Amino acid sequence: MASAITALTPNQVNDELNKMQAFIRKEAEEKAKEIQLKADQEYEIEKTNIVRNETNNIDGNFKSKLKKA
Repeated sequence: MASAITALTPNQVNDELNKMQAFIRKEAEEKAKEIQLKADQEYEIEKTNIVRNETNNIDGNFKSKLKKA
């Protein structure tokens, strides 16, 4: 694998990438989950809120108009 030299691949780079990658992995995953759960939660709650308010509004208007009529 053109790695016969074994001189351009010390241990410093190995460990460095190990921790570095690990840190970026957890940070990236955690951040993605936070933004994913936050956006999804806000999207579901917001959507339901609008749908609920709209349904109640139209239902109340038609119900009130019909009853009053």
